[PDB]
Amino acid sequence: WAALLILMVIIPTIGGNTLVILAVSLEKKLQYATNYFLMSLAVADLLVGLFVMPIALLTIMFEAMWPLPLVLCPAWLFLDVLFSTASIWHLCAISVDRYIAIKKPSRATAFIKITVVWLISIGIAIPVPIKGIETDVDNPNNITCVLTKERFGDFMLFGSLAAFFTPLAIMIVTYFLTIHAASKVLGIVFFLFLLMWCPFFITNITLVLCDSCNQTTLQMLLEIFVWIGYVSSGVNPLVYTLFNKTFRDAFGRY
Ligand SMILES: CCN(CC)C(=O)[C@@H]1C=C2c3cccc4[nH]cc(c34)C[C@H]2N(C)C1
Ligand SMILES: *[C@@H]1O[C@H](CO)[C@@H](O)[C@H](O)[C@H]1NC(C)=O
Repeated sequence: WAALLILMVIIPTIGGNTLVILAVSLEKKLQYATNYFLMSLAVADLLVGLFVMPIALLTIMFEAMWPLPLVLCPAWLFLDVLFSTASIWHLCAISVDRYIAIKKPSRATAFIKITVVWLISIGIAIPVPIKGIETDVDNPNNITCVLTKERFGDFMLFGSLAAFFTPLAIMIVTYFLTIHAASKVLGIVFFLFLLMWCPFFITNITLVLCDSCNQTTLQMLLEIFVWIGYVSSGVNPLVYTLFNKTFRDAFGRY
């Protein structure tokens, strides 16, 4: 069925990230500090594909029924917010980097940047576990693990504003600023991949701010769009790494 095709699309997500990290770790001619930041995208996307996606596939297979203990329901959601957000902000840093380069003419700076990005992601993700889910029964086989509008109403709005629209505005500004000052074929196409997450957040804000909209109608659209988001997140690092020819030569070696 569709599950086989979905699994055949998940396998590349694990494959590409491990290929990228193997390319970085194996060779020494690609050891410049800017690749250390790409390592963060590689590991984040690898973790997403390894953990989040299979749970979603089983949630599709077993109809809205949790196949795991109750305690795991919040934690999974926490991870679903921790890694995905961590991806998006990373892209923003790349834009900033290019800006600095355009106005330019060490390892510590890269480590500081990575740490700051990850702390921002943790801060955004940490509201979820502390305020847990609410259910009428204690049996995991009778419940559905979905964030509700009533329990999380302000969190969804502010998390969508912080995680998506702020970095989006930052890059929209920095692109024009760079143009008012290799850089074109890459940035234009590598930032349009972000667009593939916009429909999820637009629909989420619509659900937050509409009191006369059919919730059931919007829920199916959200479920459809979330998978497109995962596809974009998984495909971005391979698309980036294939641009260089040294990476293409290295990949075939092992
Ligand atoms: C289809 C249902 N699911 C999965 C259970 C979601 O809607 C997830 C909810 C997310 C979410 C909500 C609210 C704020 C947010 N910031 C960052 C994310 C986020 C990530 C985002 N993940 C990717 C999908
Ligand atoms: C609730 O879980 C029990 C498990 O014993 C199952 O038999 C029952 O059909 C479930 N109720 C539903 C799915 O409405």
